[PDB]
Amino acid sequence: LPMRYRKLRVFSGSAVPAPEEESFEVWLEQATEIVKEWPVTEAEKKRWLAESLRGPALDLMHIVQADNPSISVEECLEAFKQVFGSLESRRTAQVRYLKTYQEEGEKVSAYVLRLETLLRRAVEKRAIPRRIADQVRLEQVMAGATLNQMLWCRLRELKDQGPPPSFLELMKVIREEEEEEAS
Amino acid sequence: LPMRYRKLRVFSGSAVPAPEEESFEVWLEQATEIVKEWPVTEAEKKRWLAESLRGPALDLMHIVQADNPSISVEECLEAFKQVFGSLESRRTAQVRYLKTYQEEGEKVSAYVLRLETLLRRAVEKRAIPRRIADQVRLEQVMAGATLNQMLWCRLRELKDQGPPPSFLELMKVIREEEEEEAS
Repeated sequence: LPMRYRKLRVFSGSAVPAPEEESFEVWLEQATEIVKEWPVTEAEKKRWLAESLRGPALDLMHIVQADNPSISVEECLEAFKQVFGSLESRRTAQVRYLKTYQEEGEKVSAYVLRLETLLRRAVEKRAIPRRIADQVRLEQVMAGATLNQMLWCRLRELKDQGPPPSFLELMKVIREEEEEEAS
Repeated sequence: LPMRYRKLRVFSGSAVPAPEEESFEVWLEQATEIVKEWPVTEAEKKRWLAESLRGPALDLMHIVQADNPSISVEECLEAFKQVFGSLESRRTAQVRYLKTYQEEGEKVSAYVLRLETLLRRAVEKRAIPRRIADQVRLEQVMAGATLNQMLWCRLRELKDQGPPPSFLELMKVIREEEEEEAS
């Protein structure tokens, strides 16, 4: 049998959130689900929507409704996106990707996962053409990582051995090299 | 009457040249002229070509000829390009442009000229699409320059007033703002 009901994800909109809160992009997934999918009455949608909000973000929702009583939940979410959503230039998406380097004590397979989230944003905002993202991924790994020289021998084969690797192919080759023998 | 004959441009190939020498890209203009245009005999071409070389660069020319006596001047310049020419990735052209900021005591019209040489290299090497170079120029000037706020008011009109400006249009608007009144 399906286990315990799952708690709502949550969001404050604060300049420094609590470590249990989500990104706006993820709270907006839960909110889009509640709006589009749930078989529920409007005031019960609105009480489930309201129950997820904290911080400053809870405080906007009342102001917007009082000034327009005809507001649907589909319209109220459009006001919520303007105040708490995100604005970022093409140049900022591009510069924020290319500046990313491996940290102290971070593993190479941890770095290559962290770096892949930034490459998707830069391809959405048309900063990088989708035609060349697999070449741009390999060039940035060899630029930013602290590769051991047996790993260096393999990545230099992938650079030359036909087309550039996919994400899961590159991630496999890295994992085979990360393992150490005990003493 | 046309004035005194003009001295040959010159090139050493050294890791630090004398301040009178040119870039390889400019010595190669003079060499391409001598090869393609001058109405001269081969050994006299080769003595004019040789007379322009110094440093290490003078020393290669003999080695290459001894190993292949059939070598034309058109073929000998192809060997010269391999040893002294330039190699640069797409990613290095892009990163070397976007990192460029105004210096201590440099004027804004001096900065916008210095920055335009780097934008041409990045469009040759296909790092930046030629379709968008006029937008990319204005975004980098507002990022890198130390604009006074009356200049800031005008560049923010150009950003919104239809298409982005050309090089000489932007250079005119900057020059009108740089001038000061005496006391």
